[PDB]
Amino acid sequence: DLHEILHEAVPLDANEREILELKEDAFAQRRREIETRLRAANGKLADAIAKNPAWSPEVEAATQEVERAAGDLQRATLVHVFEMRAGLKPEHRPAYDRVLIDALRRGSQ
Amino acid sequence: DLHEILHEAVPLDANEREILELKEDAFAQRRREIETRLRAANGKLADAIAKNPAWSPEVEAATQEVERAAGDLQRATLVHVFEMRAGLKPEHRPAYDRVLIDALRRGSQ
Ligand SMILES: [Cu+2]
Ligand SMILES: [Cu+2]
Repeated sequence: DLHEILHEAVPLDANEREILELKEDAFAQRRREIETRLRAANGKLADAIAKNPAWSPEVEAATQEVERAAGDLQRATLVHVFEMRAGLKPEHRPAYDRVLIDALRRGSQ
Repeated sequence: DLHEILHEAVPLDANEREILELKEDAFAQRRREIETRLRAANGKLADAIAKNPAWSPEVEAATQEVERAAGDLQRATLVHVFEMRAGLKPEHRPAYDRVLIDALRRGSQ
């Protein structure tokens, strides 16, 4: 999806890449953190259903963790897209904007 | 994905199949409704960003729609897997639960 689309279509120049390296790594770490909650939650679901295959309080709670984590990933990705944009050379923002707006437009049709 | 796995995944008698096809339609409609809301949000993000490439009131509201949709999808998938289970004769439930448990545990790694 959208992070990967931008990184591929619109690659950073050598200075942008050095400059954005800490932010790219912090995003990676954030993404891994959210994904680790979503997997833990899959674990809690396997565990619960092994004990009682039913829509139990454990399964309700775990589902709510999966919900949160899914939404959090989308917010964290969107804020990162803007963060990246800000570190680009002003001359590079138009292509990046096009690629972004097109990706969102695609996602609307 | 989880859906795709289960699906494969246990034999169905004619009567189970009939009902599980009804349930598949119902799940299809729900997935479409959430997709619609996600698409509508994505358009709004695209519109706002083309106008002003910053985190505006419009971006915020659309991002919250996207978050809720991403979560709704994941809840819907999990509800459906129980709904499918509810279509199976009692005797055939243990085998389904084994595949589901396995799936969720692989999903936790
Ligand atoms: Cu990035
Ligand atoms: Cu299904």
